[PDB]
Amino acid sequence: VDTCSLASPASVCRTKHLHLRCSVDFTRRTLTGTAALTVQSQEDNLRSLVLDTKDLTIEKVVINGQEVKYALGERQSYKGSPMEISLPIALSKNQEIVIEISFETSPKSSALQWLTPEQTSGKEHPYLFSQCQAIHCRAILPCQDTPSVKLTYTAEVSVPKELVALMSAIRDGETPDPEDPSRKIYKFIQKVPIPCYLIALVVGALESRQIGPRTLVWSEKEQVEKSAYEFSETESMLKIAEDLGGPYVWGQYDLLVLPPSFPYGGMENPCLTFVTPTLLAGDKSLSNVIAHEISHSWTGNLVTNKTWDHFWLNEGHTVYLERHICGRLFGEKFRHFNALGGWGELQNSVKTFGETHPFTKLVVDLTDIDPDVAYSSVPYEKGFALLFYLEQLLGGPEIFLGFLKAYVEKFSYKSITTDDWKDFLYSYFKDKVDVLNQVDWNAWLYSPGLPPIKPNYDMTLTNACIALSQRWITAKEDDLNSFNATDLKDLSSHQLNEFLAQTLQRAPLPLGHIKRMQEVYNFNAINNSEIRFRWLRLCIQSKWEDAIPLALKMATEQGRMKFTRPLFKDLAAFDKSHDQAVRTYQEHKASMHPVTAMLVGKDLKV
Ligand SMILES: NCc1ccc(-c2cccs2)cc1
Ligand SMILES: [Yb+3]
Ligand SMILES: [Zn+2]
Repeated sequence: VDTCSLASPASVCRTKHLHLRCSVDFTRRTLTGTAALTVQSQEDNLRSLVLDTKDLTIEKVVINGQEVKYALGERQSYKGSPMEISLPIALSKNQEIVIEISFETSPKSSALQWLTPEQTSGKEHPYLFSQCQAIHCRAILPCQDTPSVKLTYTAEVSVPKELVALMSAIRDGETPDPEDPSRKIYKFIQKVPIPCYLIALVVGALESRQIGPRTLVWSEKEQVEKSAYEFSETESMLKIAEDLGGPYVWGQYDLLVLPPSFPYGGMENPCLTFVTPTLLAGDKSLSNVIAHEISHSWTGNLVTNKTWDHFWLNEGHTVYLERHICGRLFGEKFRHFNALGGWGELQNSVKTFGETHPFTKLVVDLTDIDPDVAYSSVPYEKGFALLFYLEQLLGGPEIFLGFLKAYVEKFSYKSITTDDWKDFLYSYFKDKVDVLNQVDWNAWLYSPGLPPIKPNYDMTLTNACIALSQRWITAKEDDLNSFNATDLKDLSSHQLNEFLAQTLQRAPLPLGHIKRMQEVYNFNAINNSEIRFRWLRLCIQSKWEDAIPLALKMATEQGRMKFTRPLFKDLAAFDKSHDQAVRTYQEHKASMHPVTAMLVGKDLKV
């Protein structure tokens, strides 16, 4: 059972379909309308059921054309309030009914960010975007807010006529609103059953450009051309992903490039992946994030974690496929380089949390834990590390990719646990059970800290990064002169990034060294967000006051939590910038993403 949801479990009843009919009110910052849930009983004599909600105003509940009794329970912190609905007629097993709920969201909905015109590129129109993963769908509409339940959906969304609505679904047409000629209704259909965390909505001044046979890029006009170029590898990655995972079942693969406050690198919303504009490096260098979102079209969206305790299933397999796509595009040596970088990121997380911390377990227990607080690189990189280790144990990438395809096939349209996965691994590799029995399952799955075994990694592309990092770390003042721009001559942006990641692991460095680095390498000039991020962290941790306004600027001018949280934490930990860090958060907090605002607040202890 799902300890993050207050709703009736799938063993009691199952939502089959949602029909959403709503209107987006920018003046009140509310979504208002009806959620018609088609619900199937899994039980004899079913007379009531419970749905998740969060900061919702319920107007009424209609079944068979009549209003019915319902009750909202006490709020249970981040989980919201359970909504019990009294059914007018007892249902037998497998009977289906339609429950129509009239509702309105709160302006403070944790699923939503409402932006004013000034927070947009165009400066003329406001903008709304949603982010339901993990348990924020309940903050938009009453539902069984659990990925153990999969449903199809259709929607009609009324918005001001000069704006465009898009959803995680196939666009099903647009018309003027019959009830308000200042408005348009956009329609949508998602024919593939999905967990509700994949329900997504954006409303804004969006334009589009085609970039492949099944891909449009959407953004405000100011970002269209840059995005089109940045993400032009999309079709090639789709074709590789299809070869590894099987048929792409979703119809279109569109991309939406959000305003800078989008809290993640990407969100695998079906038909319409959302991405941060921090990917717009100008050279396609951050395209692994596209490869990752693409991969989710199989691992996560087809095969889904049953509860959030098993999130590593989603993320581990996705990073595994992601790195295969990039290895196919750029070479096996590059896949190894990225894999080893991933291990470094895992070292960082474990170090940050502490090696005995419960969140460093692969499988976690989220009872009384807000998933947003628990979120880290761990399920991503410990999950990937397990798969990469198993790959090497079981005969290599070709063999293990056979397993991954059979795994996707086996569990498509289903929600599964770690035991489901492990059971199938044993079934698939039944001629290799002796080898599988060598794995320390208890440690890998259930123990905190770094994995019991580290995989083997080709070092070719990593060597120069480590070598240069070591030069700087071991350098004394009289060695600083020997550093020069030519040190970077043969390094890719990826290698520059890894050089910085290596050095950041030993931070602080002497202030004079960092000053010299800027002198000879001019890292302040680099706009690649991954590079600039690590460089600013290195500067602040090394107590360079000059970097304070740069770090403050990056932390606030975009809101990708990966960057904003550690930049804020670094700034707070530096005595010279502490007060300004706190003041800056205080001033920006009301106009930040609500989840980001909450977490930075916790991070800063304000
Ligand atoms: N992106 C929302 C989010 C999704 C998953 C999780 C976790 C599941 C298990 C450990 S963290 C946390 C936050
Ligand atoms: Yb010396
Ligand atoms: Zn992911």
